[PDB]
Amino acid sequence: IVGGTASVRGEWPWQVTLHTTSPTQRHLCGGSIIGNQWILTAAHCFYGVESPKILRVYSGILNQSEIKEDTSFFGVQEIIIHDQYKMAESGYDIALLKLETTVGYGDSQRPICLPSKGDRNVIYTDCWVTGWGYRKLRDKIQNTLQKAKIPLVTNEECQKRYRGHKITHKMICAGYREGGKDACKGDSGGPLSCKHNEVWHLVGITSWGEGCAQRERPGVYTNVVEYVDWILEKTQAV
Ligand SMILES: COC(=O)Nc1ccc(-c2[nH]c([C@H](Cc3ccccc3)NC(=O)CCc3cc(Cl)ccc3-n3cnnn3)nc2Cl)cc1
Repeated sequence: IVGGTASVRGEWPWQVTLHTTSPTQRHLCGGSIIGNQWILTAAHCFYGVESPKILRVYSGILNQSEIKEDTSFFGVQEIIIHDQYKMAESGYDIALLKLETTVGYGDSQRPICLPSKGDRNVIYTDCWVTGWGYRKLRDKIQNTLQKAKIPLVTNEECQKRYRGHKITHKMICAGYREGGKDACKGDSGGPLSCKHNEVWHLVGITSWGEGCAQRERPGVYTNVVEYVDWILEKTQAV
């Protein structure tokens, strides 16, 4: 996160850190708890990931230093990538992790509500991007989960900012015209959380951008509302 500040423990209890074990253990991507055995994240995070056996999901984490070999985690039973996904820049940048065991909800780990189909017409004015990602293009993973409040940008305005790309309605953009606050390397797959009527909703999934927090380059997010039926298809399978 560029231009963000330290989160307070328990502030974003749906935020997870997805680690890879191969070749060595490290943070890979962000994710959000959406159900007791479900993590919603970005499809691009799994480039070259050949098995869910190398993945570890850590919930209830503020600082990466809380993670040692004796720290409990959730194993991943299955990686579900949207079957239309080719690359982040073309959309369908969404994946589900089905956990081997059930998350016990509490003040440190709980789910974020998915947006409602009716909420496609609501205007979100209180949106935040969170993660352990870089504070600039050449940096390192941060110990403390960072947060940054970012304004949502219309599809028309985002398309003007990305000439040569096709910004679809399955993407949602966020950023200040002057830059300064955005997601960066290591934040992808994490949430873009918006508060509306005292309830937080998972509005976006950190996906892609041209550099980090650059002037007139909003961050591009998977527009979660456009995938509610796909999420329910995969999570509510009979
Ligand atoms: C010790 O552990 C580590 O150092 N772990 C570590 C884990 C992941 C990364 C990392 N993550 C990303 C991954 C893409 C990816 C995933 C998984 C594997 C490989 C690539 N991108 C991101 O997190 C941010 C993409 C992005 C979104 C938005 Cl909304 C706005 C701007 C951008 N950026 C553009 N240019 N940079 N950031 N790029 C890098 Cl580099 C870097 C370091």
